[PDB]
Amino acid sequence: LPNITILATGGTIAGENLVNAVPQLKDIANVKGEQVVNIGSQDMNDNVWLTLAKKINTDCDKTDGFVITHGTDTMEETAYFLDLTVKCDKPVVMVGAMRPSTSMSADGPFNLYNAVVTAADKASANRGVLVVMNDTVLDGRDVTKTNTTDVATFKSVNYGPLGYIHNGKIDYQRTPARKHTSDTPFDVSKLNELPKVGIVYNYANASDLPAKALVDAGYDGIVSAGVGNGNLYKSVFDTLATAAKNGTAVVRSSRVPTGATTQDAEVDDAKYGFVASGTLNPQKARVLLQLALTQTKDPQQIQQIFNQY
Amino acid sequence: LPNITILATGGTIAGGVENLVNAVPQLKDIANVKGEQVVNIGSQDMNDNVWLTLAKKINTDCDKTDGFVITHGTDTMEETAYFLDLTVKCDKPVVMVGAMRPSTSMSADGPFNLYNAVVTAADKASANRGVLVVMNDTVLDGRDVTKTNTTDVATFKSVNYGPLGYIHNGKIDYQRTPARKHTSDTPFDVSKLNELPKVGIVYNYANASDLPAKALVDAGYDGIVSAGVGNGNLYKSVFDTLATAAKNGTAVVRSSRVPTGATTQDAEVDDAKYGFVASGTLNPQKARVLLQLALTQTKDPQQIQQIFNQY
Amino acid sequence: LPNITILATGGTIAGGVENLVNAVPQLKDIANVKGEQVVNIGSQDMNDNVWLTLAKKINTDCDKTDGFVITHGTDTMEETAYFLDLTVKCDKPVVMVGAMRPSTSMSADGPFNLYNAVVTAADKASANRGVLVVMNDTVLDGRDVTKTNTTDVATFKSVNYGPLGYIHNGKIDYQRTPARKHTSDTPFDVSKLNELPKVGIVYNYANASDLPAKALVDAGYDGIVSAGVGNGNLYKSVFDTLATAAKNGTAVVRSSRVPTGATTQDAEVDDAKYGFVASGTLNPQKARVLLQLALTQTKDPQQIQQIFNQY
Amino acid sequence: LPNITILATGGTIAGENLVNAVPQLKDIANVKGEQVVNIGSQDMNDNVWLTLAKKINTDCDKTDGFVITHGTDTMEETAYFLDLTVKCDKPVVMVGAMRPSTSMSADGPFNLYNAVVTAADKASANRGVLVVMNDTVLDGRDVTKTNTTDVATFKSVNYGPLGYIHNGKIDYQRTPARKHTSDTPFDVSKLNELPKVGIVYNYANASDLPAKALVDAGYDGIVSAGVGNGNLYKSVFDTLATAAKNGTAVVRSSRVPTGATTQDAEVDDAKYGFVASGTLNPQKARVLLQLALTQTKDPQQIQQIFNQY
Repeated sequence: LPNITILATGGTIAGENLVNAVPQLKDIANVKGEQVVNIGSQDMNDNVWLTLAKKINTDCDKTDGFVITHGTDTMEETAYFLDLTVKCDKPVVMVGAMRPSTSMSADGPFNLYNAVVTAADKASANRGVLVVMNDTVLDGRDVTKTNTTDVATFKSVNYGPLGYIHNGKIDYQRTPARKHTSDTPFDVSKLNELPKVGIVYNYANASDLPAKALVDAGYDGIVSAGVGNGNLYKSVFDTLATAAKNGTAVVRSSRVPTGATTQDAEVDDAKYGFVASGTLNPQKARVLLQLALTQTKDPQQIQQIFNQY
Repeated sequence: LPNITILATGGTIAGGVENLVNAVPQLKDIANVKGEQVVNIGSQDMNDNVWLTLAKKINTDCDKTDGFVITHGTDTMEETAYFLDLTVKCDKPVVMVGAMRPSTSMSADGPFNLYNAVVTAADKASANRGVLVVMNDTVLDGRDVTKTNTTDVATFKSVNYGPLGYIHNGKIDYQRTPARKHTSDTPFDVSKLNELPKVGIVYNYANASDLPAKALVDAGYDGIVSAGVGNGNLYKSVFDTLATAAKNGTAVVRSSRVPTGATTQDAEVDDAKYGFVASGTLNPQKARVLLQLALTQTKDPQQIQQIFNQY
Repeated sequence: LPNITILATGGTIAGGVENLVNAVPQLKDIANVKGEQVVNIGSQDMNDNVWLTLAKKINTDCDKTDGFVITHGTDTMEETAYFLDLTVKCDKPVVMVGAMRPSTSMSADGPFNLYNAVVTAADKASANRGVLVVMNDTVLDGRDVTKTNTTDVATFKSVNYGPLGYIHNGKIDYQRTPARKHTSDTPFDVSKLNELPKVGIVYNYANASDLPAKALVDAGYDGIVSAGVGNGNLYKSVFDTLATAAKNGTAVVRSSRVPTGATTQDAEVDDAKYGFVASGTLNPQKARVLLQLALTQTKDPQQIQQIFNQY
Repeated sequence: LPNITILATGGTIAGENLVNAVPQLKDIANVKGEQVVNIGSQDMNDNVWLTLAKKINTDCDKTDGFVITHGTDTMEETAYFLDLTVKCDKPVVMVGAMRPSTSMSADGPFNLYNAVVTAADKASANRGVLVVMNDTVLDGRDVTKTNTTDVATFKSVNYGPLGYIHNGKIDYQRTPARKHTSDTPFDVSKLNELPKVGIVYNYANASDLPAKALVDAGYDGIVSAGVGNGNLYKSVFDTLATAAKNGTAVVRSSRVPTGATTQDAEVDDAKYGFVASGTLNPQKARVLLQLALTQTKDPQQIQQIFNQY
């Protein structure tokens, strides 16, 4: 049976003695566990992302597959960052739990089994970094937390899941078209920090003060959580238009939960030097802007990255 | 037929210039329609002054007509409808309507949208249901309704509690009504008010900077709404700034960036400890609306929290 | 604490044998729970006799307890809840609950589901809302609720009008109530009844055979529900058989195979011409329920149509 | 500009003078139209399906792409049948309209443009037969009518869309994994009828009489619209179990709108000689059972077809 390595970033999701908390694991894989860090995923950050990507890239030859236990609140961010930076061609399957392991009908035990199932399936390779939640296999790019409490909260709300899991078997009927893992230029192996990218929210009577404080602090890039198709309130627009011209990378995304922020529709991106996020929501667009800045600062080149990854 | 007043806030959503009665001629089958332009703005530039203008105007002219319809851009229609859901005291229907396609485009949605919005505003059964949004054959309550997709004509959905009724052939089969107190049944009164408490929104995400939150406390904002992660949780740096702010006067409301579901009281964050308010199903721009109006009522977090549980 | 009665119709949905009080021990924090097995069947074998048993039992024992909870298989829980939504005359809460995972499996959902179903049945605020289904932290009205996915623990959704409230930490934030008349407010009375009118369902699709519909008219069925296509439209052969049937006594209800949305009156099919009834948002198995009970009230299509517009 | 051939099966959806009903078509393609038949799609049937597949296969060399105007009520059935029987490698794009062409804010004009856009995109080839509705590109297998009146009713409810259409451009991020068009054995070129397959509905107190009438009439195959994961009411089960043994092909699908009817879960398919429909809903499962019967009658061989197509 396959060797699967579970990497923990926080508290347990089942019951390392995960094999005894969920004993059916041993029937389908030889499982070992390492505790890379122990934090709540709302405090997730750049430092954790780099050592995770380094650890998976380094240990790729020792194992057949990676399962990562992670909190749910930012799992969709870490999955996309790894989706872009992992160079290992074995499956990397992220999993968490919407109910705590010691509460009634806890979801983590079965989620973990299914995560392991997915990570040991030979059909799972070459589909990029995955998230396995509620009997479903979702790609790291599009998967997002959809509901604040529901066990079924994780959905790929724009293009759908890759496969459903029934009785330890996976019917895979899709694979992500955007370039992932190996197909990307991004290499973080020797980086110790990551370009500073903040996110500002748009609303009625919106303040430019948040955007201005990131401009003042010399942030390399800003992501706008626009309204509608990536639209900005006039104050925020002016502040970010100014900032664009003097070298800040500005990416128009949207607060709207589904749908692309499209190029040349509402906003002359070419005129102002902006970048349209596509279907990347603000926190997802941040992850790609961070990595884009490490290869080029040119707004047209970043846009092409946003259309390719 | 009933008398219905159209209040435009921007460009026209139906073509073929405030006089939409020629653009959708079958409006005269259902109502006697008159129109005024109150402002003319892209909704992405919506603001407190427009909000106060709409509410005072509806409250004053209530006796003059049987119902209103407000044409509004879609980017922020969800914030305006909830603002009005809480300030309008006219018992008559107030239906907001927009268009996800330009009025000059193929299969422009505005003409049928406005038609259905007049149906709704003239329907006898549309009363006491609060301020409404009518889009794509659907009647939506002003609280729960939100813009779900960046481009889709079906974007507007009441994602937590569902719609109030569907509209087929100019008739509505209502089957729900918002149980939260609205319009008349609130204490919020803007009739003598000229400005609104300053309330900003801050986003949470991995490696989130405290700078945006600091700047709004440094500017002396009266409230801050957090677009938290998960069940309204907060990144470390942002937690520290907002916990400070909460004790030194600022009213902090914990909402969530997640598009559906409640931010509940003391799920994990101890709200009573830090003096926080949980928003419930109110997303960050919805929560800003109610906090703004609550701040005109009180400054104490425990009674702002009662307001978020009632309205 | 309130007294709550569990009525089981099949296997146990929570383990660790009618006595579920040991399987979910925290039930004693919220209610005093007693249980009876009334039948023991896989829900795929649900039938009129079980339905009449449940309704008479609830109606007779109403005085004996403060609320019921019914454990039921998920395959047909949506038909039983709507049947009871129309026949139960007990004013007290009736909450149905099931499990999409076997009780012996990893992350079995039954134990927390039953817990939440007792919360709901004991909640004072759960009254007069009609017969309920509680699944996956959600309270759903008995009319609109349907099984949406073959396997998902979140399968049960009120797909046309949304849920009534969400359940967090044993409290419910109700925000809607079904406006359609239910329970006490109906005329349907099964207290003296021993059987139900025979009502079958027939499917529509391209190149559909008339044979299934013919066989139920040949068997003398009292009603036939059509799972039409689109807005309750009918394949040619099936149209002809059912139009014949409608005039020669048989009551035909046009519903739709499409999982959401109303089959409306005279969208395209001239219902008054052929003597048809349109089902509204009632899917084919929901429509069978109401037609069955309407046939015990009357046989005339125009007044069956009023019933489909009221209940 | 590409040559696109519009094939009409019923009434117009815009306004052959479709070029003058929607004049923006001429800017993006050279369009001609033929009226293959004129019926309401609720009366759609086997005869129409065969001549359509024959016509598309025959005329494949004359044009660059096919657009088919079709009623909405059965569009999801015809799209999957063609998805399995078209041998032409140019795009075949089905489109209809949820609002009539002469009513306010009619959807057919813009749907038709987008259908033409999709049919002329070189990126659309090799994705099987498509359905284009409400700015979305959906694969013929999974696409289904979701709502009785909504313009947005057509959704791929299990695996998601292939791409979204904005301003005449398509971001394709998925392609169907199941075998389609050329990759299938099915060839209808010389067939003049198709094996008889009926569908029976399951519910509480369900009658076996419908199933029995199709058994009596010697139907080659039955599709069960089960309850839950493909479950049958005891009468229907017995009738179909008997029928299975004496040569009828029985396929367990489900009335439930999303989710697979999976093998060996609720029902011993091997014991009774049944076939599990997977994610094919009853009307979709009928289309594959019809075509499966033309290559083999063996329940195990049909099951493998249901796992491959």
